[PDB]
Amino acid sequence: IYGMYLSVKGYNDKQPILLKKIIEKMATFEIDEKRFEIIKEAYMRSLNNFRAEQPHQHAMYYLRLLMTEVAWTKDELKEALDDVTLPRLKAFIPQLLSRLHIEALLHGNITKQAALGIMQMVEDTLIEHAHTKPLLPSQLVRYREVQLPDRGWFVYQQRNEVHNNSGIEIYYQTDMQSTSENMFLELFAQIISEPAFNTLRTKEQLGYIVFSGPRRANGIQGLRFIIQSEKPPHYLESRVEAFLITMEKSIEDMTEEAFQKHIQALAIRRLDKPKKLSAESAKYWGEIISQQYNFDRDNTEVAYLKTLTKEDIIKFYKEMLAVDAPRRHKVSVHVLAREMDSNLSQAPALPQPEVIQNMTEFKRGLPLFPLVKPH
Amino acid sequence: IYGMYLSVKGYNDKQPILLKKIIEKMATFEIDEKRFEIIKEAYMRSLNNFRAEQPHQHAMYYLRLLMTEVAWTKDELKEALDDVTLPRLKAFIPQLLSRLHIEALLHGNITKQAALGIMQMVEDTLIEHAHTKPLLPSQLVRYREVQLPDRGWFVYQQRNEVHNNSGIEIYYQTDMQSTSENMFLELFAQIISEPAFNTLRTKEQLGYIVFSGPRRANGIQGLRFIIQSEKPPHYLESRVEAFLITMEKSIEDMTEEAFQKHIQALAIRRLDKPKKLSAESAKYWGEIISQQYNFDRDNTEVAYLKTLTKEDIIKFYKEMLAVDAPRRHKVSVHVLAREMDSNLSQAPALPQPEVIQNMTEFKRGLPLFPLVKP
Repeated sequence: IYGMYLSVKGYNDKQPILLKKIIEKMATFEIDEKRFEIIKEAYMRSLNNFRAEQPHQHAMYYLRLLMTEVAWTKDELKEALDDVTLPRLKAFIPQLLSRLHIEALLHGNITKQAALGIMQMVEDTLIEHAHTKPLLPSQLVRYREVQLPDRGWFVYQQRNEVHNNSGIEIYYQTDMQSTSENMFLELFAQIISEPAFNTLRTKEQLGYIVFSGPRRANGIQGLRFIIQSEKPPHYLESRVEAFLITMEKSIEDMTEEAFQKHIQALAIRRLDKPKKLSAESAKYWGEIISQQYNFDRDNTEVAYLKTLTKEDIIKFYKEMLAVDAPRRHKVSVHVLAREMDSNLSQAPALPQPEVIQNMTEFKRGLPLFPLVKPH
Repeated sequence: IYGMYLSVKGYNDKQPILLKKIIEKMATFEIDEKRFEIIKEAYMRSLNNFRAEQPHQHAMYYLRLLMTEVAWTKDELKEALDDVTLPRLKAFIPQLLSRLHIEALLHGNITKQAALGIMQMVEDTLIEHAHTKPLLPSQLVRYREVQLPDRGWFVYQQRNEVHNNSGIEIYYQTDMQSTSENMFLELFAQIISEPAFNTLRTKEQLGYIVFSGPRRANGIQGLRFIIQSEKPPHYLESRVEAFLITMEKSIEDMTEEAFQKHIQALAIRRLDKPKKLSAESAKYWGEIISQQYNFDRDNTEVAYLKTLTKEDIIKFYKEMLAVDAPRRHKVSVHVLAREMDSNLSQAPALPQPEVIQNMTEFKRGLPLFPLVKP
């Protein structure tokens, strides 16, 4: 959504050669017509084939659409696809390349001089063949995430046309990333991690797919649940809310040490060393594309984690997650089975949800979060 | 910032003929090179000539940059101006016209059939000559306004290189437009309107230009002060703040009848009928471009206005404007004189402001308001 991504990996003996051919071809590309028609046809089919994705992929997709300032739907792209001609693409390519900014991570068995060399080879190739000039600092747009109002609940409902199963995703948006908000949310996810599998899947058989954990996008974060089931969504909702309350009660009732076990387990996971080159590359690249550049984040966050108490999580929960929390921000995506119509612990009363009819109106009527500050 | 604007006014006897020539030429324009070079050069100079504008024009301009999500500076435009060649423009024009949405207000001595006729003439001419197709509903971006944090004060400072006066603008952003917030702000502006001229100019002689009133942009609003002076900005700040306190005290102390006089006066001001065609057109166009479409807003708001009391305004002020207000949102633009360096009633102690070093960082680091619902 920001441009283009290129990654070359492997033995570096011949690596500058491959990279150089790619960039040369990138910047002077001439489209063969038969090939264009064929690949266009393939892309068209892949746009259509979305209706046959899994219910949970759908739920994630719609949540993505809902939460980003600007996001084009598969439908809009498909529709827009027919006005794509050979001339038009040929005209698009030089314009795309006329102004660029490049952010690169070069990591492995290479020297500083060789890195500078490679970088400068890329810059020079782009200048030579596409006449690229710099972009203005202010044109480096990042998109923000829709900021949900205190105490609101929104539902977005859609039908899966292929599968006779449902999917649900439930998102409790918390706030901007920072040391403490991150370890609170992560600790909570850690604590509820195994109880959720054992209750929601093994005992209650809510579905084959049952997932829970942190969601992070556009510098904001929160708690998400993804489930795929034969049972209808409103029931799934009620079971997740009941689970959440059982969980708060369980966190209140638990001893200091079980709590410290959760801390120690989250801690080892977070401080866990990359075991091969490309995993370390992945971590740093993650720090870079999000523009947070927090390369020492694991130690900071773990150090802070060890400081945390039962109290902290209890009040976090009371502020942000409980059904009557002063800052609850809940959005739910319901993907209905083709056919569905529109003992156990006690499910709490939920407010009347607001049903979202139109994404643009929904977005227009809400604030946007800041972007996260670098380091 | 949204595209292009066309207004044709006058006797309607021949108006569709002029209109048809304009749009047909719009959609089939062929650029003469000499003209391009000449006009480009003129534009370059006009971009440069901003440095010689008045200090208060500068202050308004920078506040505009600060408060809008997206805004290109005159400097950035100037820089970007050099990559404009004949080929690039020739290619740009058909592309600009390739996808459009048109919102029109036709108002005057014309029939519905004639309106549909004119609209359809425009559409067909554009289709014929520029191959225009419709824009997608989702591509109708409006820009939002930066939402300032509770209790903050930010200052942005710049120097005017030409004029040996300073200018300041102070903006107290309140919240989104709605009937009550609007009449609170408007009543307050109305009440403080003349005391401010008489105190800050006539008595204290802070400068020739002294202005106050509602600022409305991008569906958001607030209270603004604009001043141009020989006096240094920090002093202007302290004097405006002292004035605001004088005003609160004065509003507390005033009688029921004086209060109703202010109400009645705001009421008359708001209910003033446009006296000629183009003023009514301007009013409707204002209702349309903001996409609020509140055509009967004047009556709703005046009716509601008559209901308000001293108490309400005192607590509004206490909530949004006072120095220790829980929801103060203050931004200031300081334009220093070329030469300038970087009793009276009692000015309150003010906090240390946060100095904006770079507009983009400032914007990136704050939330954005919603757009107003239609």
